[PDB]
Amino acid sequence: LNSINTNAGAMIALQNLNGTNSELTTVQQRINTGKKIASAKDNGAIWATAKNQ
Amino acid sequence: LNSINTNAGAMIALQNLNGTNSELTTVQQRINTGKKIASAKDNGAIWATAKNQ
Repeated sequence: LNSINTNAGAMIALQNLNGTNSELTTVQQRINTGKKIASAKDNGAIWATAKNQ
Repeated sequence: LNSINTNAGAMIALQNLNGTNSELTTVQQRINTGKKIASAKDNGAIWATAKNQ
């Protein structure tokens, strides 16, 4: 299919790039705080345990 | 037959030329629109499915 209107391969490469940027942003946060769970979004149970403790 | 009032062979050649011209126009639409089904005139069911999707 030599489509002129649609290009699924660029879509696949873009979603893969977005996932790579997500992991890189996670590592950037993880280096900033120096903490594996910097907030409740990281994992709420151990986060609340650490807060009360 | 040498009938001066009529020439059926030119009529048949004109019919063939008209069919070749109509095929050239539909290919012209396929080239500029970039789609094999760009309107309801082409195929209405798949076109309506494409519009809804």
